[PDB]
Amino acid sequence: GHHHHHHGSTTQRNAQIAMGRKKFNMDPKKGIQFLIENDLLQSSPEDVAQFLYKGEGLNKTVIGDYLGERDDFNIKVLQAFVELHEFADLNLVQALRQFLWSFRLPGEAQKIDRMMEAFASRYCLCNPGVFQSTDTCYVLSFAIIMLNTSLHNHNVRDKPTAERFITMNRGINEGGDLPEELLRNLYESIKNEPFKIPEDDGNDLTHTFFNPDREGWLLKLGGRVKTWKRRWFILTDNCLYYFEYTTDKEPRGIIPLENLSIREVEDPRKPNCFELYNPSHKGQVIKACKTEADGRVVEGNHVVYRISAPSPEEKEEWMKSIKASISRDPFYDMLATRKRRIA
Ligand SMILES: O=P(O)(O)O[C@H]1[C@H](O)[C@@H](OP(=O)(O)O)[C@H](OP(=O)(O)O)[C@@H](OP(=O)(O)O)[C@H]1O
Repeated sequence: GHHHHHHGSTTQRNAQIAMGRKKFNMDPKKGIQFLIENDLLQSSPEDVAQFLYKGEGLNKTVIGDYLGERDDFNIKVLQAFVELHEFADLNLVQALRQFLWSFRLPGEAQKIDRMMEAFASRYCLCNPGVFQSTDTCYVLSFAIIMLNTSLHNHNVRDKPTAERFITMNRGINEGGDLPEELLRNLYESIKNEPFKIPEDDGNDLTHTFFNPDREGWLLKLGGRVKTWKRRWFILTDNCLYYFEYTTDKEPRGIIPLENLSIREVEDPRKPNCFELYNPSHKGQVIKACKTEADGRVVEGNHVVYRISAPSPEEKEEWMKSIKASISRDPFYDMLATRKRRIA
């Protein structure tokens, strides 16, 4: 008695949908074009953004690859993608949890930057008055990411306290400090739960964002006067600073490492020695500045900086660290740039 529906075949449409997803995961530009051609997706940046945001059956590494691109279309897709996230009334960690669930960060410095700038601009728009600049939010986002790595990667030996995290971020708010309890909250949130990463292979940026900066006592030979001194060394932003005491704010000297190289050397008296030197200008005095006993600051007089480590192991570690510093990391450098701009 009862009539029934005419249900249409869904075989071809389902096959097309699956085909499109398969193609996307191999090549996102090709997958998207296919879906548009087969009337399964509209061609506007906002429509493509919705498609990636839902991301059904889509590889989240591939989503990140596509969103990071320089192309005019991709830039608009990214902006629309970030507009689909709701950051209002979330703290920075909570907002990053949400954002970093939607895609996996690409490996290229310029791609990471475009995506994190888009994130940071959106966070600040949805949460006015929390941060003094987009730069502050961007830099704090990476301090939170670095913290995630420090607390949760077993390869990082010395785990930061809440107080270390608070003081590390002094001055970040366009020269001023963020609220102590805000920073503490961000710290405790990360400590209590690492960033949950989709399709996690254990090699994600959020788990492997290490701090390359170093410190330690070493023995150094003088310039004109060849005397050996125990000095406290700090390596940061491709410069080597040295101090009489760990408590000094004023350095004894500053050696920019740009244009330098490092080599292991034998010394008749001191073990575990290496030397900084200019490979392009043999015999030339290395540009540096240092303080004299009377408080004057003068240029260094060194052709080489010969330095002795207490063990072969520390010699090797310092050499590796200094070499890495000189070779430079493009992303670290861009972060350094924003930090200077904040100041
Ligand atoms: O203190 P005395 O025994 O007189 O010798 C000093 C120290 O070795 C200095 O090291 P530090 O600055 O660590 O105290 C060194 O400066 P550098 O730091 O440039 O190596 C001076 O080099 P000249 O100024 O080049 O002589 C040298 O005169």
